[PDB]
Amino acid sequence: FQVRSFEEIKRSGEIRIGTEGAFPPFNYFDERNQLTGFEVDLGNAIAERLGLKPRWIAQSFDTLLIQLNQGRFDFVIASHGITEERARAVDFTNPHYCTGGVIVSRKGGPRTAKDLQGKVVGVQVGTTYMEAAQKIPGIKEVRTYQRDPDALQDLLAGRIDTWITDRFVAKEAIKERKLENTLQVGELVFQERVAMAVAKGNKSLLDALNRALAELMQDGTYARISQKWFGEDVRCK
Ligand SMILES: NCCSC[C@H](N)C(=O)O
Repeated sequence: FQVRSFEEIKRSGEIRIGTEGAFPPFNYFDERNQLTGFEVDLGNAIAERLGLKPRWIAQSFDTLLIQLNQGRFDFVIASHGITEERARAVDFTNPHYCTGGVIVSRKGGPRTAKDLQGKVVGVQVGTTYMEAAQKIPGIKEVRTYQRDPDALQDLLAGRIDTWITDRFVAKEAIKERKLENTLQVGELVFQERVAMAVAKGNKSLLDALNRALAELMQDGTYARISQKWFGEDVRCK
């Protein structure tokens, strides 16, 4: 536990990276129990460009920014949307992708924010999806989940009417589980820029991560990794 500058991380030869591991296809443990996903490939490429061995630490999502500030990891890459409140708490890099939150229901279920009046909505705790659900008037209940996939299970089970989540995670879950005929993606409720985070005031590491990200976007690495995971370039445009 310590906030380490880039020079300090450099000499140790290793960088500790905090992530969640329950958010496919961004960061998740695969079927042979190895951490992977778009963010893991990116985090690895960044570490490699900076000459560092990555050490990944997977923790509950809602704990990540707090533990980062306590120095448990040097940076976090775990699909954090930039918000006013979070940007005070931690220092965000330039965004490593752009996305938005979407309504997903069973077929015939709610499609828009207006449709959610009198409805039960499922969201992951500590997320921008939760924050957004709290601002939509007339929702009967906002059920909170430790892990986003547990909200999807409850939607499939009929225990919630609607799951609010990331558009790429919704799209992939439907493909993966062959749910094209059971779920429908509704309105895009908000857009967000998603970024890596450093402990507040760690401007040394912040500069290094920004530099490596910009270098990956220029040299083709970012494109290759985005194409691998999404078949398209998901950078902020
Ligand atoms: N690894 C799980 C992260 S889900 C993050 C969501 N976009 C948010 O910004 O709250």
